[PDB]
Amino acid sequence: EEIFTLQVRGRERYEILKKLNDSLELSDVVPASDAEKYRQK
Amino acid sequence: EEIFTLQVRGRERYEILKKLNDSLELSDVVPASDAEKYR
Amino acid sequence: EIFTLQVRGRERYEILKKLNDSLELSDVVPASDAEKYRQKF
Amino acid sequence: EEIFTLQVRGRERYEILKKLNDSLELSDVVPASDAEKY
Ligand SMILES: [Zn+2]
Repeated sequence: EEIFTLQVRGRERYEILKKLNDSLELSDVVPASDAEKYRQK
Repeated sequence: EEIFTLQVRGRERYEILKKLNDSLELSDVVPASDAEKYR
Repeated sequence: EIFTLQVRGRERYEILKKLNDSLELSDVVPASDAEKYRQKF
Repeated sequence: EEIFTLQVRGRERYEILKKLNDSLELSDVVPASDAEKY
């Protein structure tokens, strides 16, 4: 999945919230083994 | 000021980011002097 | 109840501290006060 | 490289910030090369 639109005022909050949102989405698709491997280097 | 929108997957995630948004806004409009006192 | 969050690196620390400081502020500003401050927008 | 600590009030807030931390650490190490791959 259900998809919501978050309204954000200004570039500063937008950039912070996009960064968080994009990070959370990345963690939903990178496999646990791949994630650990990236974290080692 | 410009309004941006973000597509958020999942209700729980939406509620966390909206809460951060609202708290970030508040922190941007409370002067530091007022904030230290409230703290 | 108070928890300690361990953070690696100054850039992640500054982002997380900003979020945490902001949440704490939203806790101690009364609702009517908060409303009057939001007018600026 | 520096290690930092943050005092968080309340377990649900701790859970939120911990997840953001863990996510952000992954985002910092996944290269651009592999971006379309996920
Ligand atoms: Zn600001």
